[PDB]
Amino acid sequence: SMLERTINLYPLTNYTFGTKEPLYEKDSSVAARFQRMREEFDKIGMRRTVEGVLIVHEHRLPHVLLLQLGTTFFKLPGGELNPGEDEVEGLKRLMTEILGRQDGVLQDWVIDDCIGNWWRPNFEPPQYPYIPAHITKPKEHKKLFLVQLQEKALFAVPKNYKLVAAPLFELYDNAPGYGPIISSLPQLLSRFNFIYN
Amino acid sequence: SMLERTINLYPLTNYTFGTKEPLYEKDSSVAARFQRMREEFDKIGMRRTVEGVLIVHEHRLPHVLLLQLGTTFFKLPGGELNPGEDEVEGLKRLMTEILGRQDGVLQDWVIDDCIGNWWRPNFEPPQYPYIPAHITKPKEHKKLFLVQLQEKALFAVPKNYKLVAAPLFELYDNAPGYGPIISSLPQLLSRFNFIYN
Ligand SMILES: C[C@H](O)CNC(=O)Nc1ccccc1
Ligand SMILES: C[C@H](O)CNC(=O)Nc1ccccc1
Ligand SMILES: [Zn+2]
Ligand SMILES: [Zn+2]
Ligand SMILES: [Zn+2]
Ligand SMILES: [Zn+2]
Repeated sequence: SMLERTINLYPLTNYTFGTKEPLYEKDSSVAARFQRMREEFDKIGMRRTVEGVLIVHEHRLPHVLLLQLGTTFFKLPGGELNPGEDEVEGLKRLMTEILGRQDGVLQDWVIDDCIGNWWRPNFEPPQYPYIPAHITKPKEHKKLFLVQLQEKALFAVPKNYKLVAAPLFELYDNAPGYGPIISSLPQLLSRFNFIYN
Repeated sequence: SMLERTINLYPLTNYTFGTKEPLYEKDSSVAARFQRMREEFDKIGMRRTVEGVLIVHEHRLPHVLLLQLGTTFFKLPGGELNPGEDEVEGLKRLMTEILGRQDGVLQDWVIDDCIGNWWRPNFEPPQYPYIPAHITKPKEHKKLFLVQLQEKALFAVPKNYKLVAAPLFELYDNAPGYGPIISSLPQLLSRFNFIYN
């Protein structure tokens, strides 16, 4: 009766947050976002996205690292796989492009746990933790992974974003503030045995 | 990049649901429930509860088995551990007392996965997927486990309950209908690779 995965957490003060050039969005609006999703679905099929959950603590209270675009939406680090790209190699690539260092030193990403799956049935905002009834051609499939951090690290944050550490209580039942994926992180993280180092 | 746990599901028509004598609640009201929780906290400390998630399919659509008390609340099979009782042996004991057969043949319970943890800070209904800030003496700790079923089985259901198979879409965003633990099962089950046998 020890069936929980054990995960090491380190203090937020163990991590250094530097800066680098802006990293711009591929779409300038919601309307362009859904147009490009339609164009690529017709050429290569369902969009495959991957996202990483990176956890720290302060004073033994766990916090998720989020990327805030100016003072607008909160995002997990991640993005779109290429056709035939492995999911885990692809999340490591995407996290190096977002938070990798100006001095070109390699981060050691450790990814060993899936923490969920979401499906977008139409070219519209709604997403579900299952394929809904009657839907045979979903337009996007997102996969979330727990990213185990090293004891210490330097991350370079694009100048147009803020890295923020959110406590779980702030996420919980806050879909209006964070949306349905980030707001359900407390439930999805409850199964881990965290060590507060 | 295959990090998901694989789980076999079988058709609901593979399972037989017989009947047996009523199984009565330990508390006759909400008021007696919170009185007994107070009395036992003073004698043996925090309540330790365990619950099982039992999954089937029909026509390749997953469903969770719930126990309905008359036409009132929906419950997971489970209940209260004794002082010093192992969590996994204790859930197997409790599920045999609820759904074990009138003819006294042994069910083969397989329990290999934790799917979450909830904490009750006071002698009151609110529960969280974390220990809230400032709380040092939580009054209850619930642990949920995924119960892998065999290809076929007979379950005896107490005459005062109905066994019902709920599709995930019915649970999703339905805390008013099911409460915060059962309503978040779709998110907590999204990480599994189900095989529809
Ligand atoms: C929310 C998206 O669908 C997937 N995640 C991302 O695109 N994440 C991201 C991208 C650029 C900078 C910072 C973060
Ligand atoms: C909801 C409770 O705190 C824990 N679970 C149960 O007590 N489950 C249960 C008990 C008796 C019959 C049927 C189901
Ligand atoms: Zn401290
Ligand atoms: Zn898919
Ligand atoms: Zn069928
Ligand atoms: Zn506890």
